[PDB]
Amino acid sequence: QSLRTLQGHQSAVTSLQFNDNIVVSGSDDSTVKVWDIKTGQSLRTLQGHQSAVTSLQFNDNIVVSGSDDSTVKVWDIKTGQSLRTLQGHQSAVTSLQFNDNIVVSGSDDSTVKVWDIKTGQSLRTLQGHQSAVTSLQFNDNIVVSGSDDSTVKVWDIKTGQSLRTLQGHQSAVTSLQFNDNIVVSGSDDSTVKVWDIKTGQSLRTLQGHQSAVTSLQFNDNIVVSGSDDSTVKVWDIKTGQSLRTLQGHQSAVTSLQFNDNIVVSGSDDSTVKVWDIKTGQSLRTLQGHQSAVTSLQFNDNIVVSGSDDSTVKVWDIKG
Repeated sequence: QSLRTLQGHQSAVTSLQFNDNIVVSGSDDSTVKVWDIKTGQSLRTLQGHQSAVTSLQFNDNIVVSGSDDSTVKVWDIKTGQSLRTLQGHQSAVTSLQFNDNIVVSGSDDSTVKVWDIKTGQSLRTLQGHQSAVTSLQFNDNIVVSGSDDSTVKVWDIKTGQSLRTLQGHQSAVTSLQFNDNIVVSGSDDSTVKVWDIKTGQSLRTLQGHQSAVTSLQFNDNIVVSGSDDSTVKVWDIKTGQSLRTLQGHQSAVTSLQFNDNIVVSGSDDSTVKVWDIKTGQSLRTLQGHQSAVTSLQFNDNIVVSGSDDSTVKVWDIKG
């Protein structure tokens, strides 16, 4: 059942995150909105970007947002005030991640930038990709970036040096995750690849989707991938074998998340589906959005979805 509909953005929701009773959403209308999940009402609107918001992350103190206007902005989540604009990228910011030390952003300009979050200054520019950076993740030592140039690169965050270049996809990398010595990447070439970060070599290629891979998540046992072919697939990460194809969506799967009980997927067909991961069967379809679902997050018995219809919805996972 739909619990709340968060109305107020004037164009498509591109990105969202939620934590306890706060939802933060980014939109093509160039704003970020902060919402109270209890009453489904807007708390404040973060105004200042000059084009679409593509990406965001927030914590207890701040929101960090990336835009088509080529900036990253740091905001105070409680006052709504813009604190710092990180200027430097020459084209749209597509992805970002931050912690207490650094902001890391990827851009259509083919670079990844590392910014000192405390001083608000650029620390280094990671140069080497030949086309747009689409996706990134970092930890302690390492940034991992995926690109329209069909490669994944692994970088030394402290020196800016390229450590590994993961070559093998035949088209753009759309999505990636890494954990310990494993990178998993999804591509427009319709495959997922599993890579060894130690040697920068591919471990196996997960073949089976009939169109681009848009999204993935993995754990110790399995990879779950969503595709333009409208399916989600569950794979064994060690054998590379397809285990289950989740069929039901009527158009491209744009987003997904899973745990030990369920897979939750969002689609261009305007629905969110909840699947029993153990039985491989659909449990329910969340109907109500009037256009494509672009983004989702779930936590315990709550799903939050963003849509091209300009709303965010909050759903009861078990009903």
